[PDB]
Amino acid sequence: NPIHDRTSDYHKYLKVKQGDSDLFKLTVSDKRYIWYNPDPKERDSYECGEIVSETSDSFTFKTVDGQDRQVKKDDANQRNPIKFDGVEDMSELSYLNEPAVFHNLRVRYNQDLIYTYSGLFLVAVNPFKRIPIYTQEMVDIFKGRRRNEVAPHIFAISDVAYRSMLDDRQNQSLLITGESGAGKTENTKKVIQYLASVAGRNQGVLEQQILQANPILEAFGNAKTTRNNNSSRFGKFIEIQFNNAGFISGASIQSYLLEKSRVVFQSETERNYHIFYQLLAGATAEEKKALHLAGPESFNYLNQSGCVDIKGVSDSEEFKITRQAMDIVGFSQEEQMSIFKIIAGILHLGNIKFEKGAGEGAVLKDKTALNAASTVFGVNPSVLEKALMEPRILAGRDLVAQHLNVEKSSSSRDALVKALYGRLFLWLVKKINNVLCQERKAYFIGVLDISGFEIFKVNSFEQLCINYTNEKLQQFFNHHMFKLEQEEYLKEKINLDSQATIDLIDGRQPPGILALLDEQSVFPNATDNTLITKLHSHFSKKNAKYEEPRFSKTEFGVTHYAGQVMYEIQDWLEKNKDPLQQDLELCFKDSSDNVVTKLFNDPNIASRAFITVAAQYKEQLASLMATLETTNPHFVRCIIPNNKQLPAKLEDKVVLDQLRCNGVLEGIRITRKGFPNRIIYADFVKRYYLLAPNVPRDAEDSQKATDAVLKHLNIDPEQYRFGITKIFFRAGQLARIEEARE
Ligand SMILES: [Mg+2]
Repeated sequence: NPIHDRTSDYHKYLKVKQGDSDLFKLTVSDKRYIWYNPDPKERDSYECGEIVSETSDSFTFKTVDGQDRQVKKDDANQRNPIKFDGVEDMSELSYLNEPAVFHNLRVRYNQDLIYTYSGLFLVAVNPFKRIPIYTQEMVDIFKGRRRNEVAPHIFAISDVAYRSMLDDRQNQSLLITGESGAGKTENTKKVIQYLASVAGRNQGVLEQQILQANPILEAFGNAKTTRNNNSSRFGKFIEIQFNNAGFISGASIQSYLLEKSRVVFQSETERNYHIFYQLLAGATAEEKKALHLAGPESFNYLNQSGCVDIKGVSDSEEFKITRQAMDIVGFSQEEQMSIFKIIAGILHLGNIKFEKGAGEGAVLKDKTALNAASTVFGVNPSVLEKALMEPRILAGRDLVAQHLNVEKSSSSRDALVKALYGRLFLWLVKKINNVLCQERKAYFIGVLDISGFEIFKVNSFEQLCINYTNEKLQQFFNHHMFKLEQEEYLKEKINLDSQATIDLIDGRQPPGILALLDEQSVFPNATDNTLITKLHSHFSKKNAKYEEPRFSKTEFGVTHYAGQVMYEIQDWLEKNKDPLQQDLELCFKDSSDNVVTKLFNDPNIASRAFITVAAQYKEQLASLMATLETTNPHFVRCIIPNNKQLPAKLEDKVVLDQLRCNGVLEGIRITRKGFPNRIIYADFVKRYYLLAPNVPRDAEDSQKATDAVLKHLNIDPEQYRFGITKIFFRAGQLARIEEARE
């Protein structure tokens, strides 16, 4: 019994190590501390100062160096008594100021305890090393245990959700968000691993197919970035389907915002999508030859970042893994071949060199790349050729071929590549769903694995999109926390800005940012300047959450939940329409490839609806929210410990900033205001009995006993509330209590 076996790995890796004794006395201490900023400039950097004296309204303390400093009781960040160091839930803390929250998290992380609850949230901090807590034996310990009966773990919230589903006969959701590198994907895979074990059968085909879908999507959707070697370049909502009996019966995946741009360009040190590298590494000498493949260095779309390999990863071996997953899900070798051929053609398309200066219109002298690409796509090179540099364009009733220059030509080519790529991804997702997805499903548990708020040096359309989704999600949480808190107070018999940001973005009348973008999108000749001027015109000094910059002519600010975000408007018009020359659709529509034809002939893949990329985004987000609203949700906040991808380096600034953005500190702020500590009567007595010359450690009349102690200590009754089963304490009270003499 691992949970009770102090020698188990359960104990070792998931719990604060327990010694012989539990006795209150052990933690007795005379010292009182405060959390302060040694450098008022650096507000997330604190140090602990021992309070030396006080006055009626201030405290005086001793800094790190022996420097006396003084502070206002009302501004003091008291440090919780040592007993509170390491608790499994931040809600168990008596003083809930920020530094206190950070400290508890750090104490845990220093013992490699990466999971901690904060009220409704599970906080998960990437340790940047592999903790062996996800084995099958680990899976087994969580089975059917209540939140309160086992240590914090992704498995634990996954079991709670599964039991809630079976118990309440209600669909569930797990929202796993945070920064790139935080471990969202990793935890999402633990959730699926867990559910397939606790609810799978014949332990099975279905289960292996479900498990095998990820690997497929990661290869086409993930890439090495400067922040994560296996970054998810798309967001996802996975629906895990169960029958009335609680057995897994299916799955469906919805994908969002794939970064198609990466296909054609990658920043220094970054890589293109894994798959490109997998193919080249792993294709068979005979496959290479038939696909006209070479090394990556020979491909414009793969030889620009300087990086083509990932430390400790075998593209060849992963390829194996990827083809294997495909086999298992059920992709026919033929299908597999066309996939690779599409990957191939894309690489060929990127190798096309456009030349000019004949006229002012582009040409192709060498036609090797083109032929290469046409061959693999199964399209007519001459048609491809014309469609690239001489697309026929509607100007009046006049349908006329325009000779584009090398640039436009190049950009068009890039558009083609992006379309193929995104359409292929979409088709792979549908293919997967077909195999996995249930028409008739009884229940589901869905997992969202998407980033939280994004605030980079440069914020663009995709950033607004993701932050727009995050305002919606933060508002969902806030509505939820609010219902739950009330219920609680109710069961124990104890006595917005979101909307405004949301409206500025998605409002229809008056029109918000996306509506004005859609409007401009209809005018072929609109520009970045017309757009941004229109935005400023409607919101500058007119909408409280918008800000026109003092100098930049190309950006605008939005006050988000997480703070102000500055956006740059370049290419939004283009991003919004995501254009592709009709002649290009025509060309490929004739492909002789059984997969390619689908990318262009199926209106479900080839087209958005004519609705804009913003309108589609807004639509998909609303459906998503509609689905979530039907579930009982569970929130996991994944946090990166620093920006360097290193273990054992938990950076206060880095962390605190995330806690600020993701809603964890707000929640505590709100919680701290009422009765943050709610404890089961017996639990209380068991620990504090010895503070009153009355009480029996054990005692049927636990509430009475509680009242004994309280009374004995002369506690201010405004400080607590007797609930039906727990005693409710205001912030700080419990700390003073812990501090009482036996
Ligand atoms: Mg990820």
